Amino acid sequence: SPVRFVKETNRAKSPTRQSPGAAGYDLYSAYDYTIPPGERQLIKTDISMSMPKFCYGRIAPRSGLSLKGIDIGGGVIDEDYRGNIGVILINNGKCTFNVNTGDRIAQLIYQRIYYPELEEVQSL
Amino acid sequence: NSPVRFVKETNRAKSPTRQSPGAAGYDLYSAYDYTIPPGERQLIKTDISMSMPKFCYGRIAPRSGLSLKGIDIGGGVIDEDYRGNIGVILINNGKCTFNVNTGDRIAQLIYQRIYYPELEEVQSL
Amino acid sequence: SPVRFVKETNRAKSPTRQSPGAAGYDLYSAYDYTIPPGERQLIKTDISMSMPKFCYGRIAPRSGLSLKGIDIGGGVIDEDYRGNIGVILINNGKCTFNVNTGDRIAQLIYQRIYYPELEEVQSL
Ligand SMILES: O=c1ccn([C@H]2C[C@H](O)[C@@H](COP(=O)(O)OP(=O)(O)O)O2)c(=O)[nH]1
Ligand SMILES: O=c1ccn([C@H]2C[C@H](O)[C@@H](COP(=O)(O)OP(=O)(O)O)O2)c(=O)[nH]1
Ligand SMILES: O=c1ccn([C@H]2C[C@H](O)[C@@H](COP(=O)(O)OP(=O)(O)O)O2)c(=O)[nH]1
Ligand SMILES: [Cl-]
Ligand SMILES: [Mg+2]
Repeated sequence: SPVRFVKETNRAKSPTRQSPGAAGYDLYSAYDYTIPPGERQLIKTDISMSMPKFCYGRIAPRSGLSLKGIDIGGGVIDEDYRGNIGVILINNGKCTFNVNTGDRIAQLIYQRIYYPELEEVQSL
Repeated sequence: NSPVRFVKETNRAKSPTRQSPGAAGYDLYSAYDYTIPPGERQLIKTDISMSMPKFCYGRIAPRSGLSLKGIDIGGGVIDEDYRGNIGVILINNGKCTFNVNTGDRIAQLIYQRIYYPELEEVQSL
Repeated sequence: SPVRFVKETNRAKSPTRQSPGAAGYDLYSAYDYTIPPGERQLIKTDISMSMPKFCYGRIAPRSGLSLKGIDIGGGVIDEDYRGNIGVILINNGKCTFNVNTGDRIAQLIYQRIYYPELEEVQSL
């Protein structure tokens, strides 16, 4: 029951998985960007996916980048999202951060979730 | 399986809603009026408490639109046994003042499935 | 499956849950640290684990610390990570943040995940 994906352009890199115990799948920039210190930038992957059921894709940080002051904004890829998967990279470092086409920028993690019906009660 | 029971602590609370059947989270709304200056954070009251589902926690997750504006989320771990008012730590990492009005959607609650394994201390792995 | 864990030094403290309904197992600093405002620090726990299957450990924030402007960077502990677990504390407060050996600094949540196959298609 694979996750089907589409490359919007030929600049997209098929998300990679390196080991059996990796949390997710590597995501790559499809374009060149420059992020000044204290600013953030939406990074296009040019990948779209028909996501698994009862799951969401978490855009989660890479460890090396996190140590360089690069943090992740937003990051909730809904199961019903069929659009371009974007990575919001936040530069909380002191220097400019460059993003080149084909650079690893994040990992996508398919996180199992629950969809309960909610009902209001008088007390818990 | 069974419904998640919640309580509106005041008439200002708004029921957490999922925008679509393929949406990850349930909308959380501000129950009060706030101003958040740049470089600051604010505990936003939802006035909602809930009896959380088993083997799960509620993640307070960011909205995409607010994240692009510089609004990030602090904390965010709503324990299964938490019975108090759910609060949202909104961080203003934008350049300008961020206004929060009553009824504004500020975050999304994701019911994330988890494990509670027993931990055993060994000498080698 | 029980999670097997190792203390690298006697400075390490066993991760525990504060209650039967707590999401996270508390993580503690095994050393003294000082984090300036607007800076981050990788914190050693001196704890290694054989992580459970179809899971990753999320380094998640403590709530009181988050109110003080202490955030978590990185924080993805892969299922096949067998090394020292490090917490990246980001001091987004206005004053210096002190970490003393033994201080509770984060919580580890064992988050259930999916490892699906990926297949490229022309259209979803
Ligand atoms: O970092 C992110 C966050 C979200 N999305 C996508 C997936 C998600 O399903 C959609 C959310 O868009 P929206 O309709 O603007 O929702 P919101 O109300 O959260 O802004 O955008 C991304 O690609 N990257
Ligand atoms: O952003 C947050 C973070 C936490 N909490 C609530 C839910 C959670 O179950 C409780 C945790 O409180 P604690 O265990 O007393 O604090 P700490 O995390 O510092 O141990 O506070 C919120 O409402 N919003
Ligand atoms: O806050 C963190 C983040 C990561 N790691 C560990 C666990 C993870 O499995 C490993 C990943 O390191 P990497 O793969 O070498 O770095 P990157 O993610 O940049 O490829 O480092 C930590 O201990 N703490
Ligand atoms: Cl998460
Ligand atoms: Mg606690």
